[PDB]
Parts: sequence; C-alpha cells; structure tokens
Amino acid sequence: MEMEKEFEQIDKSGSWAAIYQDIRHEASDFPSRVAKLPKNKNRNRYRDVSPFDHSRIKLHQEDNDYINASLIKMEEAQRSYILTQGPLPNTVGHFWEMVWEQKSRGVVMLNRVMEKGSLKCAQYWPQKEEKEMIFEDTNLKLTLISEDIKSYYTVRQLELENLTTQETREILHFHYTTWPDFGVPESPASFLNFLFKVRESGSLSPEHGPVVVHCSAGIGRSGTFCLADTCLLLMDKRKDPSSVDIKKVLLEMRKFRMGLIQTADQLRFSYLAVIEGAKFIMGD
Ligand SMILES: CSc1ncccc1C(N)=O
Repeated sequence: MEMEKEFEQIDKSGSWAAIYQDIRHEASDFPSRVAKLPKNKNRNRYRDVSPFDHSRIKLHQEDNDYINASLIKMEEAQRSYILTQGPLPNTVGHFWEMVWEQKSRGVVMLNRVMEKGSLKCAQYWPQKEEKEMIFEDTNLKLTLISEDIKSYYTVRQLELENLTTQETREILHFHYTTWPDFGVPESPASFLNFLFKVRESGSLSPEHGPVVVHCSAGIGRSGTFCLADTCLLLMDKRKDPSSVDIKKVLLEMRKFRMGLIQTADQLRFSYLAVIEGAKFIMGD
C-alpha cells in the first residue's frame, strides 16, 4: 500500500501509538549475555540497551573484546551499518580501535555532547589542529585536519594513525548539530540534505568498511538514519517502488539491534523523510 496513503490514513485516524506498539510486540528477542557480564558494566551507557551476541562487533584483542556496537547487514539493499552508543570516558580508545579494525571511512554523529543540561557522550575527537589526542590503551593517535561548519551540520576531516605500524587513514566525521532537545524536526528537509552529503562522500559505499553511526544510546536517531537510507535505496532497485514496506524493513533491522526507533514520533518522522526523499529519487 503506497506509504503516502498509509500515512494520511494513520494521521487522520490518530493511530501512531498503536502502529508503534505492534512493532514493539513483533520485534525479535535474542540473547545479549556478553553485554551483561560484570566485567562490562562500565562499557554500557544504559542498562536496557545492549547488542545481541549474534551481531555484536568484536574488538581484536584477547583481554576483553566487548563494545556496545552491532552490525546491521541489509541483504537486498546491499548496505551494512555499525550502530553504537555515544562513547563513554573509558570507551573512547575502544571506539577508535573499532573504526580502525572495521576499515570504516565515515562516522555519523546525530547528537550534541551536551543536551538537556547533561552529557550525552564524551568529547572523543580533537577541537584544534595543534592539540591532537593519543589513546594509550589502544595505541592510536587522532588529529583534526580541517572543519567545515554549516547551519545544520559540520563535516570534519580527521587523521587516524595506528602507532604500532605507523599506518594512517583519513576518516570523515559527519555531525548533525540541530536535532531538537525534545521531539523530532518539523521538516525532514535538513536531515535528507545531511543523508545525501554522507552518501556523496563514499562513506556508505562497498569499497569501505561499514559506516559507524551513533547518537546517545545508538537506537533512536541512529535507527531513523539507517531506516531512511535503506528504504530510499530499495525504492531505486525495485520495479515497483510502492512495494517498499517501511514497517517490514524496520523489523528486519531489529533482528540485528534492539529498540531501533524509540517513539511513535520517530516512526512518523521516518515515514515523512522517505516520502519527501522519493521525489528526488524519482528524478523529480
Ligand atoms: C520514476 S522511476 C525511477 N527513477 C529513478 C530510479 C529508479 C526508478 C525505479 N523504477 O524504481
């Protein structure tokens, strides 16, 4: 059913809460036993948000391989994403280890460091060219190369060095800086502009490791970003664009990480973003 009509039918009937609870009821439940080991308590931001054992990203070290991060692998769309929490004071070194080991080109950040007067994630990248960061626990160096500040987002060029081998790589940091403290944006225009900038960079392409995407918990805004991207890509591959079912794509993604899309308002915004985004996809 053309999602634009499904959209007006749910709006006129005011049933967003009912659709959202149906998704919550049908979502997969897989074990997260590694996340809950006592040795990992200070590696989790939130007690109720954990990666499943089957899809978790493993760090390449014998000591403790755990990070709160999941591989979302979308078989038909041919896209992969790593969704992760905002880094904590004791996991900033683990975060950059994962970027290095997974061969990621891009990091997508959908939150501010401070929101609602509380810290939502560590200051995990350098703010000045001449003040680089060293992560002694994982043997990495990170340098700010350049910064481009726009009205809705900032793009940064970073240099990551493996101090063990002296190899270097360029990482692009895409920072969406205008998501409101409460609710969702009124129009999806600036979020879609941002998505198109990440795509144009090469960061989502199969010649690189998966993009790393985060917010505070790595399920709500992070969920909206990957759901919109996958739905738009499927509309371009299929003979019948109207066959793309956003609720079925979301349940497929929830096989790989719990809780993706945190509110009925986030579900409505995801529909809005895909409907507006299609106009350009359909060469219009
Ligand atoms: C208007 S149709 C179209 N336009 C661009 C890319 C893909 C399609 C399609 N058939 O899905």
